[PDB]
Amino acid sequence: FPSAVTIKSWVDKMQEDLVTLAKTASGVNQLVDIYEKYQDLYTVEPNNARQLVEIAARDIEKLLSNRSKALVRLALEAEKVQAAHQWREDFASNEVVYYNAKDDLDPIKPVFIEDANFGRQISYQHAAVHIPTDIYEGSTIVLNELNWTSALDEVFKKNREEDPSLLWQVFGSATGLARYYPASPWVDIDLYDVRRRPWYIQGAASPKDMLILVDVSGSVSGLTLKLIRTSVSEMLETLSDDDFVNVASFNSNAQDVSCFQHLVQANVRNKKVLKDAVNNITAKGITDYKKGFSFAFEQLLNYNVSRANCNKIIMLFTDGGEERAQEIFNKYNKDKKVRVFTFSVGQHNYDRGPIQWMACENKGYYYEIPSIGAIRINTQEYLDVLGRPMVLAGDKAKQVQWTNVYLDALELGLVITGTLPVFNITGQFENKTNLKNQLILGVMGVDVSLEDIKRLTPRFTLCPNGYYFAIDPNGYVLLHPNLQPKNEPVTLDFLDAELENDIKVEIRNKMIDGESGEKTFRTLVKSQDERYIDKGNRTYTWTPVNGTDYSLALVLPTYSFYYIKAKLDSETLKPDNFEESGYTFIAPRDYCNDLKISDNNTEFLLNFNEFIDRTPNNPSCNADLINRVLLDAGFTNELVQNYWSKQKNIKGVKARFVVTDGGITRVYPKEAGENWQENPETYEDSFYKRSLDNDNYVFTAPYFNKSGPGAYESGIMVSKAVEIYIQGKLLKPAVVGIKIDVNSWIENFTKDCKRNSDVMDCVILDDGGFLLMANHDDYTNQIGRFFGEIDPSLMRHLVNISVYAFNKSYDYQSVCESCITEQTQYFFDNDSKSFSGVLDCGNCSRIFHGEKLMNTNLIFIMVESKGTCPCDTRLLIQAEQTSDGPNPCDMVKQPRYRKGPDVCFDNNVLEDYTD
Ligand SMILES: *[C@@H]1O[C@H](CO)[C@@H](O[C@@H]2O[C@H](CO)[C@@H](O)[C@H](O)[C@H]2NC(C)=O)[C@H](O)[C@H]1NC(C)=O
Ligand SMILES: *[C@@H]1O[C@H](CO)[C@@H](O)[C@H](O)[C@H]1NC(C)=O
Ligand SMILES: *[C@@H]1O[C@H](CO)[C@@H](O)[C@H](O)[C@H]1NC(C)=O
Ligand SMILES: *[C@@H]1O[C@H](CO)[C@@H](O)[C@H](O)[C@H]1NC(C)=O
Ligand SMILES: *[C@@H]1O[C@H](CO)[C@@H](O)[C@H](O)[C@H]1NC(C)=O
Repeated sequence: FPSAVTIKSWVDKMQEDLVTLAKTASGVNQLVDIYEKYQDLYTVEPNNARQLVEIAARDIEKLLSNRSKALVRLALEAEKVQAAHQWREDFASNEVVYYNAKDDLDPIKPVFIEDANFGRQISYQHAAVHIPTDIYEGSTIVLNELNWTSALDEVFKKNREEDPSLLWQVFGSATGLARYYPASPWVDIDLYDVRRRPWYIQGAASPKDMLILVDVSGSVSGLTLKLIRTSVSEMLETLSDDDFVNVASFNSNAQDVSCFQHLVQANVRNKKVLKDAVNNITAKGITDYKKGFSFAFEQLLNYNVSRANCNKIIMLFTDGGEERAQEIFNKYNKDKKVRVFTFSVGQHNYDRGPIQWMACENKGYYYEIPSIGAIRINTQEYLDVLGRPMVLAGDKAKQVQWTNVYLDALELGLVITGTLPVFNITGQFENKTNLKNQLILGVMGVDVSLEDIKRLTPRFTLCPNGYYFAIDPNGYVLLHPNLQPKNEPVTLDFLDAELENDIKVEIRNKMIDGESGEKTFRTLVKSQDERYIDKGNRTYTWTPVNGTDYSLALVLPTYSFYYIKAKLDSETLKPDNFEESGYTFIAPRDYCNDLKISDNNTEFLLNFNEFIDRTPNNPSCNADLINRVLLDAGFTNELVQNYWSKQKNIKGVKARFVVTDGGITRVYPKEAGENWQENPETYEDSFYKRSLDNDNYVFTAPYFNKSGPGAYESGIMVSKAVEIYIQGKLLKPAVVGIKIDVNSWIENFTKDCKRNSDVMDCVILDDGGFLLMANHDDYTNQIGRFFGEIDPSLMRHLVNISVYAFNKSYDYQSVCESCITEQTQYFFDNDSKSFSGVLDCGNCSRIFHGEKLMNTNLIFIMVESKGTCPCDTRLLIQAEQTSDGPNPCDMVKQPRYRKGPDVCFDNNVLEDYTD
């Protein structure tokens, strides 16, 4: 094995060659020199974090003022209209006419004029009614609703006309009947119950400490167990994240069905765990209600755990019996703080008297489930039963509640919904009320798209590493870069998108209560692509949103504290000029409302240049965005004309490129244009951000086993961010790039580590353990894969000796047959350039010396061949591994710190609760 000095000399020579070639061919010096030479065409302006967060908070509060005023208006007029309703029965003569969606033209037929802000056909003349497929059409229980909701369309018209930015307006009733205003055909045996939706549920009840008990007696084993499992699973589905639920089973003794021994939050992971636990249940023993309910009661009074002190409930899943257990209820529940809802599931002939008495005495309700199908309807009922204190609150239940981000029904994007319920309370001066008013007519809601929220968020004046994020008092994120749809509400915690520490949890527990401040901390950050980790200083500025429960914050790496502007060409952005200017891509952003994104990019180029070409004033068009993009295109053209033209063809350099802020890309030769595979949006490509954060050269490895050839003829991507100093103040405008022919690198790698023999291994890796160069001539075919997938022993020993530190993220968005993805990414932790040791699997030992490449992220390892002694502990894989995330059995006993809503309505003295 060669000496350490020889390996150091080889590393120095290789790193000098690579660095020099990348620097000379990419042309960082010329670009930065141009940027520092003009100082005229651009303006550097401060990006005030606290000011921006305040402006965004007030703006979003105003948009919520819009969408709450609309809702109070619609609800008030709904109450007024139904209050003075005849309840016409004989609708034979009075044929009511309405526009039913999802219908067919086989014997209203609107022209269906398509407008912006909606992807599909809309008609503002009429409103569209959605009814569940299972429920029946025109009858004595739907036609009345279809009549008295015919006056809601006027309010819809008025609301839209007074505010043209409204997205959607819906009203949900006790029998479905979603009447949504911008009448659009439905999806295209579709299942959608309006009452079975988070926005319906969150408005129709209060945050509840639900408990579940299941009758698991051996005598009722069979189909009843399956019905119980499916019913309780659908119950858990009904539970939102504002409620705490736990399931226990009792058979002469009560025990937890799962690893949880207390009330846990009803989030997706816990809900799945409870569902799986109940699905694993089996029936054995004799029933004893007393000890079951007792246990449920100290679980209710279990104040040692996290709870929303609000709306305590028991939900018993029984069949029938002759045991009322008066004394058990009397001992624990004398003031009657706990509701008890009991079920009679299955078809049997047991006595149901005590079962009904339990609900009757404890202010709960009793339900029967004779067969599959009635579970969906029966589940909605207890929520409306819980609304009795809420309906009797009067001028206190009038408070809109904003849902979390969830996918819209007609495929519009990420949206949240407002909620308000409608009552029949009327005539306060006489009070013929205190009646049927107990029940609600349903809930009505408006929608705001996350595109609308992000229109209030100007991200393009920041760096790609900066962004916005807002968090609700539960703890999840309302808006985040990593918040991406999968196709169910999307749920990302603040410490589930970013990387966890003590400072981030401290600030997520310091602004979730609704405080403000600033804090700069030194941590490690994550790249756009799930392959690399990085490190940098980020400052977080946060302020509460006074109008709502939300809390927004802003992030700034300490080089995007300032930004760039432009004070106050055509030939550059011409496809026919690509022969000399290179195959340009333009970033499909909202440059102008007149044009649209194309993704095509070629067409987008035609549209962009035809709009820019023709007076060029553009009276209804953006100003700063187009100005910056023009200036940046000028810069890219200047670079290509001055430097890249001089050396038309380099043996080792397959291509060159420069991506910038503004969205202009330049690949010098024509043939390399079709080799370009990445996103034209410069805020979306990973390497842009990675290079800005790393102060060294960044070698992006190509993908391995990717569809279509992209390794041999594409080359190796190298980058280095451009940093400028105007008046001693930092900014990171652009990054440059090169494609390195693999053949040239191979031929120059044979100068030391000669090939065609199996004696020693010479491989060059980067951050993340991706193979870039190898001598074996069979590893060089497979360039671009994770190095642990070919030599896992070496990577594991490298991890143990602490040259590669990894921490795993858990991303909950995946395509699987809502799996959790284990996101492993590696990086250098110990800033030690030299590393040596012996890799021994037993008697056989291999001497290795690993020396890092200076001013890059590459590592060269000089280890013996695998033929000397076989050793493979396990094939270590770095990819999106499908596996269970962190165990919730341990994270519920020390969960994330929550703040609950102070607004609750329960234990009302005026409450009737006759049933
Ligand atoms: C609030 O809603 C209920 C639901 O319809 C109304 O109950 C109806 O009351 C009328 C009174 O004449 C009866 O004719 C109907 O038969 C009732 N409905 C049902 C389903 O039986 C109630 O009247 C409403 N409250 C007010 C103040 O009108
Ligand atoms: C909110 O309401 C006002 C009053 O009509 C309206 O002009 C405004 O555009 C709405 N939206 C926002 C974001 O303020
Ligand atoms: C609803 O019923 C009333 C009778 O109270 C009738 O006059 C009215 O026209 C009906 N509405 C529609 C849309 O026809
Ligand atoms: C990130 O990696 C460091 C070093 O390996 C480790 O100390 C830290 O706990 C990791 N962070 C997370 C959130 O796992
Ligand atoms: C864009 O549309 C034009 C229309 O003629 C077509 O020629 C071109 O190939 C398209 N490019 C892409 C990438 O879709």
